[PDB]
Amino acid sequence: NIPLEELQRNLQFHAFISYSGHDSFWVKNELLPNLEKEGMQICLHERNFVPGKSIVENIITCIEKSYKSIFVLSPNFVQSEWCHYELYFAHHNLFHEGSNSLILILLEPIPQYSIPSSYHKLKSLMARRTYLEWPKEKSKRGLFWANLRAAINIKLTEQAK
Repeated sequence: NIPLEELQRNLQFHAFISYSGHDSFWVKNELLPNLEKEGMQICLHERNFVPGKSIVENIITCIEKSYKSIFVLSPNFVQSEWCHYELYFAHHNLFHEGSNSLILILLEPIPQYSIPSSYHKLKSLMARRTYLEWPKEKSKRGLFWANLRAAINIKLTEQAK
């Protein structure tokens, strides 16, 4: 995968994984090992956190030090994790709509009723319909992982003009 060294900037991780503690068993047993077991460096604001910093600072710090950002979407993420971003993306611009920067993983479908109308950047991001979906068919996995590593190692888009 991407050789963090040979990269322009001095990034410390291939990706930052943002999830909800509720989805912990899957991240810890499915996502992380199928990613780390293959040489990648992931930041978890929990493991790679820093004492004496706000929650937002730890997050905004991992986004910066890692090539890509992965969001494990689910009702629990929307429920207990998305505010931080909706609030941030409000007075800041970091993840465009269509770029390569953000990877959205749809771990569990999210009913339209659990999405506070106030969550604009979330509905938007979702609108573009580009998230990877955790397959129900065990058979369709591996295809997910492939698309996932592909998503991480794909090259970032430029700044155009």
